[PDB]
Amino acid sequence: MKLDDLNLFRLVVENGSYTSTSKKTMIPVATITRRIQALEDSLNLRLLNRHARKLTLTEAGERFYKDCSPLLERLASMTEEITDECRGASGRIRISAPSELTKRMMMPMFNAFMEKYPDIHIELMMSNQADLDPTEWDVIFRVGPQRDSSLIARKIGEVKDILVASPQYLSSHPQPTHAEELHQHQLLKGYPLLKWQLTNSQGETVVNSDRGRFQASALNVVRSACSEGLGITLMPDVMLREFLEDGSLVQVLSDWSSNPRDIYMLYNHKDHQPEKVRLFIDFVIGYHL
Amino acid sequence: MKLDDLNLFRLVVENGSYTSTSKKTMIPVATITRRIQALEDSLNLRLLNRHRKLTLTEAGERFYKDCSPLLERLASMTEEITDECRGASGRIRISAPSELTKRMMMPMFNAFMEKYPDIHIELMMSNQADDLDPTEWDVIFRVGPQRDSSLIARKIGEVKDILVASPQYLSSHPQPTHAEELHQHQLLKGYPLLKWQLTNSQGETVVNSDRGRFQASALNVVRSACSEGLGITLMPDVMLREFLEDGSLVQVLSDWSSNPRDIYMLYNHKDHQPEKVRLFIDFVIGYHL
Amino acid sequence: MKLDDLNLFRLVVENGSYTSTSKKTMIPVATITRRIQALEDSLNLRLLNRHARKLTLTEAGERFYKDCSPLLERLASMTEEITDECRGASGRIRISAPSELTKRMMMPMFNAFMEKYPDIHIELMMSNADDLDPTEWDVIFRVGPQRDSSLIARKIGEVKDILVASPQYLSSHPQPTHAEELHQHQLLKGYPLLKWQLTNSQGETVVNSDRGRFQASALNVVRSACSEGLGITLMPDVMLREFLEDGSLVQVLSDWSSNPRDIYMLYNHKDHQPEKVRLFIDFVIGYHLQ
Amino acid sequence: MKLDDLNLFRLVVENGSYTSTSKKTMIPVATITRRIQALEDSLNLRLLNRHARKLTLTEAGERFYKDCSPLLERLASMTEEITDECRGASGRIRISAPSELTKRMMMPMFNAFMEKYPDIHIELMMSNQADDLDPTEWDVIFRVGPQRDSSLIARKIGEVKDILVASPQYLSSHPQPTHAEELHQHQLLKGYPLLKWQLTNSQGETVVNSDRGRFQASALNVVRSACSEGLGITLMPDVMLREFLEDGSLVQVLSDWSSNPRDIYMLYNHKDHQPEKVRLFIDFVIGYHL
Repeated sequence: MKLDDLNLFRLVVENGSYTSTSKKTMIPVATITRRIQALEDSLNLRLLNRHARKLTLTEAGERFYKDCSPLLERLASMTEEITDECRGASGRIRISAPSELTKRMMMPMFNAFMEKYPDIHIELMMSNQADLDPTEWDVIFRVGPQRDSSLIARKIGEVKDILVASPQYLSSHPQPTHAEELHQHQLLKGYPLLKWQLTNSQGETVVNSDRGRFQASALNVVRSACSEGLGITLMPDVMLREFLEDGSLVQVLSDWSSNPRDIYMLYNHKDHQPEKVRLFIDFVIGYHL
Repeated sequence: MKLDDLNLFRLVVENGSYTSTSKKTMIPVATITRRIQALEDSLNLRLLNRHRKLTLTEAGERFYKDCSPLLERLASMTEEITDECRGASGRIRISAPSELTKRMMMPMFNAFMEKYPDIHIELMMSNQADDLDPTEWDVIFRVGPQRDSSLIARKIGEVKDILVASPQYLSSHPQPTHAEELHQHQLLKGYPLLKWQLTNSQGETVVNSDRGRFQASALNVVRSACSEGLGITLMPDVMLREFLEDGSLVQVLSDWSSNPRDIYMLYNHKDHQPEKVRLFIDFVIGYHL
Repeated sequence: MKLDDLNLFRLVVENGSYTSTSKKTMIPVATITRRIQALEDSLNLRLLNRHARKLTLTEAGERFYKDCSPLLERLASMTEEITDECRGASGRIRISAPSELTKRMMMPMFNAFMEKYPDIHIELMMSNADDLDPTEWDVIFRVGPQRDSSLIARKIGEVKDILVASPQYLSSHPQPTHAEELHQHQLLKGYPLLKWQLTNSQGETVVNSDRGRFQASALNVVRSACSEGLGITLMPDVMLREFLEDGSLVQVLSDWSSNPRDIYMLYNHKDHQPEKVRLFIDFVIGYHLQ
Repeated sequence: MKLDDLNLFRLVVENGSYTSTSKKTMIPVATITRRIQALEDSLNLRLLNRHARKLTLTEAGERFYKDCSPLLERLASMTEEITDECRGASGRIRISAPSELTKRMMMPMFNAFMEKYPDIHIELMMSNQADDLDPTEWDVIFRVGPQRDSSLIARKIGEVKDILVASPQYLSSHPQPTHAEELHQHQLLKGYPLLKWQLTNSQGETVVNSDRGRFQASALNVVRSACSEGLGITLMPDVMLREFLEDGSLVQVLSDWSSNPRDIYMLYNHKDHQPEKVRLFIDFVIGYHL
């Protein structure tokens, strides 16, 4: 009344806010705003209290969400169950990937898939660590060690993290020969490489947990700070090729190795996988890197 | 999905055809066509043959088998909730100032409840909010503004704080002429009236900050102490009506006034307000004092 | 600095709100805002984050509280136990009491005390559960058990709760002849008497947890509603006495009885204890009430 | 309280007289006399014989000084110690900035700041939803669009124009759109927050595109790469595009159709009530402007 406005209302409640819902459903905030307002205007009832930060349900809001959500869910669930069996070389694949590395590793592959399959659309959702329920997703990309899960997992690669510094910084601060000396250096750390675990040739492991001169939630900005000679950082070698090439960044502590992090493609057990998802999985497999 | 289109597909299967369904729903046949077509588009699946007796495809039979029952419960369920939620009967949550309510609000509340025996009231009282979160209340009564929300604010009354004492106290204690002489008297003070800021006829403003012989977190007990001739207090005019009229308490320093305090009513626009709350709001508005 | 401003800052933090601190310190929210602002202006540092109704502590705030709080506490405790021994029998007694029954029951006694001991002043706070720092109070009155704590406890009375309604109401609603029939009546309930537990002489107990036609956080406004013939309520007999007297309210199901609620006086053990506090305790123990 | 009068009392004892205390603290002799008496009146006790003409403490006086003065002393040393650390030009600061724009628009500045101040460390967090964050967790907040109002001081540091781009290769097989309305016939690549496209021409006509793109992402970056791969048209900040137009990997289309420009704000509490640590950052940004 309308059912889809009511179902959009359900989504808003589960994601906590309009912006959060927009990011997860890929629906513009302006459209969510409008449809929720239309619903309230049809009911003559305010379902949500909007004053930030927290969105809260009115008495009517609680009543609708409590009673109607279960059925709405079973409906969306039952529909998917049918569309998953039917067809087809068309549709939209919903993908979750780690915020970092997707740009330089995944996108080339994703772009290639959309070229081979112009009728298959992609909704890419990137969240760092993501911690998220697998069932709201067609395919999941994770980095590093995992645990059941029990989803179908396949190693599609691995990333090697190395320590680097600009020559400008190194001329000022003589480079360390032991990982323990890092405490005497300006360190630059970006998520999720905040806790450095390094092992050398003698089987000696040192763990650096310093907060660093510069700590960021993403690695690109840290990489930048490093180029400007603000200290030493730990970064995926794949992000360093260009700078190692031109020598603006140089590797340090080469005897000290950080354990390579495996790249995984995860997906749900179905026995009935939609053609769109089957096509995607097999494409990623045959793809290199 | 849309769900409303899936629901339309249901009514169509029930009624027997577009025209049949168009007559019962007043939905233009061409509309039903467009919307059923957009549904088959989203699914990339043909649900029924639009070519003359309408027949459901294997996918059509599937969708109607599983979804129709849920669509139906949901349809009646949403009907029931709205009927109750915007109905006149039901419980109402109200916040009012403690200590001033019994004398001012209760007659208004009692009258309301008598007029509307099916509307029930839950009344929380506080001297401290102000602070409390509005999303938990249908209507809020407070002293002074605001501060500051989207809540519609209506000034429905005012209180005038006056100084009183018993004939007995004034027998052994010479009545004060100037408010500065309050320093030589036994003062009875109660929250929220602790800092006495008194202005007289000539514009002279004196402030009494003395802790006072007796201090309570509520005025009503400070009132009894005053009747026992224990000293002078500052209290709302309405709480003193009878005692002033029976002689128990006599007013002093009548020319020394504090700033009047307005009583406001707070609520969200009646537009999207349940009939329960609308009736209470209007009743209060149509009420004297 | 001022040091009193700092101490107030501490008091605010420990309560975790401006409003809360206002009713607890007998200082208006406005004066509190003024002084906290003064403190931050003299420091040129922001201690609290206010705009957010949560009221958080900033880096500087966290630091000032952590390091100065212990000294402030010891200081306030020290100047207390110095003016305790050197002074007397004058001074102020901080008293905690229930909002429910104080006015009707304690005030006559409290008034009599202040009349007998003019130089002894009283700071009285009615409790909603603080809950509940004993060392902040000179004397504490509560209703019911137990708690129990390390406090010294004297039972000084009790209250019996009865069911009443106006003749007007009973005229159109014949009084109930069994506790169970309350489910069929308009009920008016006030804190802390929302859950009615009634017992007859035959051992039978019935519990009424109905939300009620009218539910309030205090009993006085409920009494008012009951007088307008709005229904049946459960209330301390001491608050109903003169209304039973004039027949404006009438008891029903005296057949059934609610558990009497004990009234206690609680105080921290100390020797020799401040003279002002001995006088009060002694006065109460020998005082005639219900 | 008043702790400050008690503290003044302490000073007097240590100085030996009102006048030597006035000379020390610059507080007028009449003021000292008035505040000491005011203290004595709140205690109803005498601490001093000011007429003695030679410092003489009462029994209460000796008691208060001996037990309290040491506490006051540590309190003064401590508040001075703490305000000294908050006025230090070092320490860590928490900064929040926009997901996509920080790298392009603000990192050069942050880098420059850290070079200038090696003892000030930066904790940087990027997010898409500037309204969903708690301002009390951050020293400085950079965000797109005006602040969901708070007590923060706001400062516009820049802005971004969102333009439409495609790769030359995409245009090889897809003739360029000459009207924003023709976008429905093209492949669109969209990324939050730019999902609903609202475009206005030089005549004030506004067209809105809410189509679901063949590719949609939670961030604009990966959208750019898809555009470079020739997968369609996208709407993106010019600051994220300029260098790709310049290297020839992208071209602008429908340039006469402008999108509502978005301002970059810098939010902070109050430069005065801020620890030197954070004030140096705010002033650095303000004058930078290089």
